[PDB]
Amino acid sequence: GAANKSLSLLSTETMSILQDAPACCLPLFKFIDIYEKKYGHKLNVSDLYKLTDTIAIREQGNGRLVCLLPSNQ
Amino acid sequence: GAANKSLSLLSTETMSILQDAPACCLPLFKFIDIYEKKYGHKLNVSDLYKLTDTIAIREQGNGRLVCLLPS
Repeated sequence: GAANKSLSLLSTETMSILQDAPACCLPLFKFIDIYEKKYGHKLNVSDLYKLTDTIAIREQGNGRLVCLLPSNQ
Repeated sequence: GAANKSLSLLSTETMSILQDAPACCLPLFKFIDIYEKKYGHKLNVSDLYKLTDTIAIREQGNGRLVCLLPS
C-alpha cells in the first residue's frame, strides 16, 4: 500500500503542525499554507479526510477547522 | 443500526438531488441550498463525507463539488 504509506507519513506531518497550534487546531486555509511551505509540495486536501484516526475537520460558517484528535495531542 | 440507517437515508436524499444535475454534480453551496429547501432542516455536511459509496466531494479552487459516482 504505497497509498497507505503516504497517508501514514502525512498523518505524522499533520501531527507535527497541529501539536504547535493553539488548541491543536488551525483553519484549513492556514494549515494548507503552513504545510506547503514546510514540505515544499502541494497538499491534496482530500487526503486529510482519510486520516480519520488523526484529525477531524469541522465545518464552520466561514471555513473549515482542522482539529488534532485528543489522543494525538 | 441507527447510524447506518441515518446514512442510508442521506444517501437516498443526496442521489435524488444529484441525479439530474450537470454531470450529476453540484457545487456544495448549491447542494446545501437545494437540500435545506427540500428537507426543511440543516444538512450535516460531515455526514456527506461518510457516503464514500455514493458521492465524491471534490476540492477545487472555486469551492467544493458534490459528485455522484458512476451509477
